[PDB]
Amino acid sequence: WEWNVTWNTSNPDFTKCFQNTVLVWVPCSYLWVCFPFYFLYLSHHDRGYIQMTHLNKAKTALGFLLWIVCWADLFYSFWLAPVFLVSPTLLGITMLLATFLIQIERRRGVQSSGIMLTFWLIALLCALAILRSKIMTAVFRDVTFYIYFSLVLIQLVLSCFSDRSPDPNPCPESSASFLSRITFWWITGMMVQGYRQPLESTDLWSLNKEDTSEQVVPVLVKNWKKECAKSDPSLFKVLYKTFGPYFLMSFLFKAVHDLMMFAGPEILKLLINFVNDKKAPEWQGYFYTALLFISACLQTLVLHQYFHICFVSGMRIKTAVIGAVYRKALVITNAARKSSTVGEIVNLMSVDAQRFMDLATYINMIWSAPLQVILALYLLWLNLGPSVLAGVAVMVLMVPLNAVMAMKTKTYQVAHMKSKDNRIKLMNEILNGIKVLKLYAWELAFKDKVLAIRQEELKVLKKSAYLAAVGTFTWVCTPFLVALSTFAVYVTVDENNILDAQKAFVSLALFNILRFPLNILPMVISSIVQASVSLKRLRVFLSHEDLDPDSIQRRPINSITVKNATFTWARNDPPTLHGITFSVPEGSLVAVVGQVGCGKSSLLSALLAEMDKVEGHVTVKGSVAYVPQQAWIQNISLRENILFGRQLQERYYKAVVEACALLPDLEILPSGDRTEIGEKGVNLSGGQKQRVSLARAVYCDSDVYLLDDPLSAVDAHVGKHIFENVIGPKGLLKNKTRLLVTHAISYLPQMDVIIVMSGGKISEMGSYQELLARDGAFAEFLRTYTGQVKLSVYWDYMKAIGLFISFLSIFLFLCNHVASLVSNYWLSLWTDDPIVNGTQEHTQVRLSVYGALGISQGITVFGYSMAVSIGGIFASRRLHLDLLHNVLRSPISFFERTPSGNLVNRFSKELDTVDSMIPQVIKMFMGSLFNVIGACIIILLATPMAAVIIPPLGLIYFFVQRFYVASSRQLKRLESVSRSPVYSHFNETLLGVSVIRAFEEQERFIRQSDLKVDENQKAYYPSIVANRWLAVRLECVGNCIVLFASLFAVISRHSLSAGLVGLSVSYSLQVTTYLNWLVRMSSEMETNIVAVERLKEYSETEKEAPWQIQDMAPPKDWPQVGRVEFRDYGLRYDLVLKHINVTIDGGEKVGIVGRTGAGKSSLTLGLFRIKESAEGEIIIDDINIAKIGLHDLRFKITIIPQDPVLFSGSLRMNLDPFSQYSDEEVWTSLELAHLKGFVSALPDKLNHECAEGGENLSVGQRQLVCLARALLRKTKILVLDEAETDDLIQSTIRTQFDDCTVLTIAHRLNTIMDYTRVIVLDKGEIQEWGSPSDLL
Ligand SMILES: N[C@@H](CCC(=O)N[C@@H](CSSC[C@H](NC(=O)CC[C@H](N)C(=O)O)C(=O)NCC(=O)O)C(=O)NCC(=O)O)C(=O)O
Repeated sequence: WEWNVTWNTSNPDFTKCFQNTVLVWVPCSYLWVCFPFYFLYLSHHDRGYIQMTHLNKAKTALGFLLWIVCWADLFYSFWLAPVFLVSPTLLGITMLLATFLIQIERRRGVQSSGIMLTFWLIALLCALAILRSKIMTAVFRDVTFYIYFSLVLIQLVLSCFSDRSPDPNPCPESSASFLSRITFWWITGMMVQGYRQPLESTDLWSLNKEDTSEQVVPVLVKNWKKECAKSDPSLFKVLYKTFGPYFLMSFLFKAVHDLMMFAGPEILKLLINFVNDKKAPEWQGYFYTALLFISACLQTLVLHQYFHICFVSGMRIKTAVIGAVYRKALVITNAARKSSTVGEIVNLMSVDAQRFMDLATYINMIWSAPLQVILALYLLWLNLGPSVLAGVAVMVLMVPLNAVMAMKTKTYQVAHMKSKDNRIKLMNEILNGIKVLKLYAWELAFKDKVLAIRQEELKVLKKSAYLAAVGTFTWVCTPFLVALSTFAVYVTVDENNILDAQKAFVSLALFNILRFPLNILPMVISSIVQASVSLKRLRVFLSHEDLDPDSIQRRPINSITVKNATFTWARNDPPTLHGITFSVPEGSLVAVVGQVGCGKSSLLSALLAEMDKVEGHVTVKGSVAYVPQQAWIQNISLRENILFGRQLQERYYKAVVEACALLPDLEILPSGDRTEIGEKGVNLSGGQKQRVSLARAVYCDSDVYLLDDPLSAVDAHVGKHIFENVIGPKGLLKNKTRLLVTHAISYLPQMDVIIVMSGGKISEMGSYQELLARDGAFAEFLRTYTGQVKLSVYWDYMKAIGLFISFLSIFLFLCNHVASLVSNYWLSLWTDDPIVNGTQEHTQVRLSVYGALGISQGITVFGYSMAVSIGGIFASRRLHLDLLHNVLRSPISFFERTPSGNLVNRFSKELDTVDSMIPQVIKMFMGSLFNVIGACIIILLATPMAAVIIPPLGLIYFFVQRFYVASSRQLKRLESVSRSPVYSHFNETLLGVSVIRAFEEQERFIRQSDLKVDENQKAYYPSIVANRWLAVRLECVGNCIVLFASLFAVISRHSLSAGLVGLSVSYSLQVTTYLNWLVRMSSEMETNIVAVERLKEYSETEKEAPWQIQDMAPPKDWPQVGRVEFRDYGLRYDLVLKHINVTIDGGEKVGIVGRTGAGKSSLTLGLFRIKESAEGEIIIDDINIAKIGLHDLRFKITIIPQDPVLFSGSLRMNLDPFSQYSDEEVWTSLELAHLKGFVSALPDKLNHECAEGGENLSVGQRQLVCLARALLRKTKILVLDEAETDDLIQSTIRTQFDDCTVLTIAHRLNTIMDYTRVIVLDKGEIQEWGSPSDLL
């Protein structure tokens, strides 16, 4: 090895000894170090054995022949040089290891191999080098090498093909070749499929076998139970032993990528030397630029497996954490669950498990970032002098800044959240009582409150804009900041230190590399600290006490046996059932009897192993069907609620439904039994749910029934019918053991056994007649009583943000990326000045200009981040104002036609992506667009010839960008829609834990939850593979431009001054990272800009008549006497109201009677103009209603609706939201409403904080509060809508409102009889018009 023939000549030939030693030791050596390690994977991972195919044999036979040929050399050598013995034998032995390896790989089922491909590639390259040398030298030993090379080439070609393999849509990962598994080509079929036709959930491939929940949840369960047995228990230790072997391969892929990333600056330093050093062989530059393409492209292929491993491991964590929490939630004791809120347990997957997946992306960087920093600091310390310390200074000041900034954000980040949270419940209230809200004209009153809370959160967002501005400045200007400090302290520390390209552009490339680790380490630290509390919560939940599975003896088919059993609701709390004993025989009806808080429901809970048994013996025999007091309704259809995951039997189902008297309920419900009952679907009355729960229990066909007050909410006739056909000895369950908790005597004599208790103690149980004869405790008890988003949407967002702010940001950021190219061009000029006297003559002026330009870069980066977030706040406030005004200035018809969920989602999620997502995405997309365009301008300007690569790369970028957008706009949309159902189902199962554990349907629910999370993963996994595909394809576009920006800089080195080449290559090096973010953010932006369109949709719908006309406004005393006249009124809805010509005189009490389907209520809607008059001229006194603005009439007429809607806040804000009426008037009205005694009782006086809908207040109180509102209004026209306190409200409406004209729509004739001039509506027509005396 000497430089004359290898380096310094025009024919770069390797020496003969080098050829025969190192070029042969490289490949053989590769297989020898990998072979042992490869058994680990081959053994731990197995997939069967591949059959005998021609390909596998072809490879094995060539491996045999190759070994022979290599040993044939040893034979000829045996037939002087020491290398002519060891090298052929070593090659033969490693070849024998190669053929054995394909053999064992066949045995272990590996269709495509990575080691058996890279090894042949390395051998091929080594053979190619020797081949070229041997063909340039020119029989004896050469022909053996030609045979070796041809066989190696054919072996390499064979190794590319994938062997035969050992539901449809199987994940192509299982059937993909290794060469296509690094380029992620197996998803390309989806990509094109994403552009031609939209993707549904039916086309996503089935989750691969390992990631499925049944494979990753049981392993975590086993590892956690093992740790608990070890007993103190830590989840981090269990998470390690579970997800550590897979995450361990991330270290190898990360470490190689880190080392290969810093090869860029080193090869750049060599290339700057080659350009600067003349008379050097040309081929040297071609070799140097070839190493810039192989190293930075292999870096892409090795980095986009670290990311894949980290993402797959995080997704596995999210799948296993969700399943483990779900499986633990079904065995947790009640006392333990009291310590955790229901919604907080759902947070264990909604945010807690998501935090682990988010962490897993960058968790492996807490060591890579310090390693990148240390290695870079070592490299640049050699590049320049000890000035690194100065740059280190800028680094040791920048990192703490980020740190505190991150912390600060987090705190008020949470603040923002809670503010939004508050608003959202308020928003719900407006969507709840919208009808009563528009009846009294409270729209303006509540719009002000929503605007106030909006301003409250907008101040926090405004501050966080400042914190994001410094975060972006530290992301962009930190590499420059370090560069400026280092260059300044280097060039001015003395006079013998100069700045040439090899000392400037290499350091610049290192600083560009160093930017990411410094600016992402604080985020990683914040994420780890945030996950430190998520881990604590997860461990706390998973370490709760488990339910005793043997406490109740569940013997399969004296039916229920309890002796000396005392139960508790908690370990330390006193017993609730003391010393209970009773024996319920098979097929007997037993009624639990007691007062409130006696311990009746506790008995049924204890028979289900819900109570904590401190002592005793319980031997419930056979299956148990539980009808809980609080009915648990699944959001599935009513049919599946009754079925409860059981085979449908038409005769049995149709015998159960009417026996519960569910036929009228089926009739009223829209779809019948297929209607979607539950909280999300149609709401059901308490009695209806009681029947449904009972119907489900009856269908379940258990032998033991525990009916914890099934007839509480059903009426007396319905209850008696139910008992007759279901629980009665002559019902459907004649031969079923029934144990019922009741407080109604009506069915007691029919009960076989009555268990009467007092204070959780058995008290003289027995049969009804015997207990009555005994005259004891029972006698006492009885005596007790889709396409591409339009640019018009972008223009709409620009109009909302403001043209001034929109154009100022673009101009000021173009200024940022113009002062950046010129500053780097100033460095190009600086590194090309004469070096006369060993001192840069113009060091002062050039350093000052560079620093001033960079400071100009420090005012424009902070200027475009302060003009995109401020604009974001300004646009969000305008969008919220417009949406609120549109919604509040619209009639009630679309409120029925448009579901409330849509509007609440628009007010919740849509406003979140406009203020907290769009400003960040637009700062990065626009930040990366000119980063690319500006980088391509320097490359093109330095070497014009680099323009014929622009056409071929433009097509690749266009076709990759279009496919990725068209396919990933839908995949994360399919993932978002499938994420909420998992949390919803977990909430549902948490609500009904006791029912699930009683019916013993735990396995079905556990499998449903894992199927739903599997459906979520089915959309999440293609989403993370799409990013890898996009990056890999566009990295090699930014990688081949590195080759071409340096190739044209090598062929034209003569017409270059070693001042542009380093600049061009340095800028091309950062093209790769900024190009995959231009496209990722071009896809997020499209799915984020659709929020503006969905937030502006209601700006184009029919609105109500103007609230204030102000041209034909009525006088202050508009209802002078209150003379109402319906002149040929007709209300469209075909006409519910028709031919209505009636006259209600001023101060004359008038009521409206009619059956269901008449226009009684619709008549009130006529008075308040809720629905526009199809044909009618209602006039109050001498003024037409249709001409008057809505608010005016709605203020001058009052209504007391069916169910009074009390809004959250104080009672005074309920009575007078505008606070227009004085405190004395409020007090007088409240006293006149029979409420003075109660309203004076609250500690908060008039400021009593009533919850959503006035849950704390009683129904009677809420009704009297609505009456107080009407009384405080002091208007001459009042309408009443009648459905205990009836005597009070009727007397109050008859007390002082005799002066005012009162219309009354009552479903009860008793009250209407008092009112004169009763109007009767048959089908909208006036059937009778006269006083009740003329009625009879
Ligand atoms: N040197 C790194 C290179 C990392 C790399 O090349 N890939 C980056 C791309 S820049 S990822 C960096 C990015 N930061 C920003 O771009 C924000 C900058 C500033 N806040 C502003 O507003 O301007 C960020 O926060 N990202 C987090 C996210 O994805 O949400 C990555 O993390 N890829 C993630 C992926 O592909 O999924 C390494 O060691 O590998």
